[PDB]
Amino acid sequence: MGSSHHHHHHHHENLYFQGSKRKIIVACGGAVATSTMAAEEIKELCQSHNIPVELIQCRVNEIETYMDGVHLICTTARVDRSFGDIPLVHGMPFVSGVGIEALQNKILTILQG
Repeated sequence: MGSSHHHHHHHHENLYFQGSKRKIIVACGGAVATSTMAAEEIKELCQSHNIPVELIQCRVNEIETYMDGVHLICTTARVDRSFGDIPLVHGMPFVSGVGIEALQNKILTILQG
């Protein structure tokens, strides 16, 4: 009927959306409200302006290993950011839970260019 083709059962395939555009990493630890705050915050923001991206989380020593296709890195003061051009940043004020509002504006300003 066409030399093996067209599946009636089901085309259970796996899409590769591990790119989109940019990929960021978050390094802190486990879950102490701080992590859930950033993830949710960065997610809501990324979607607020419809910015397709993939947010990944990692420990203090994982971003380097998973640094295959990361466009931005977020470490809580640990890395040196002096190797190559790893676009990482420290959310010191973001963790404060008070300086996020003001900082957020700054992040978006540069994020848009």
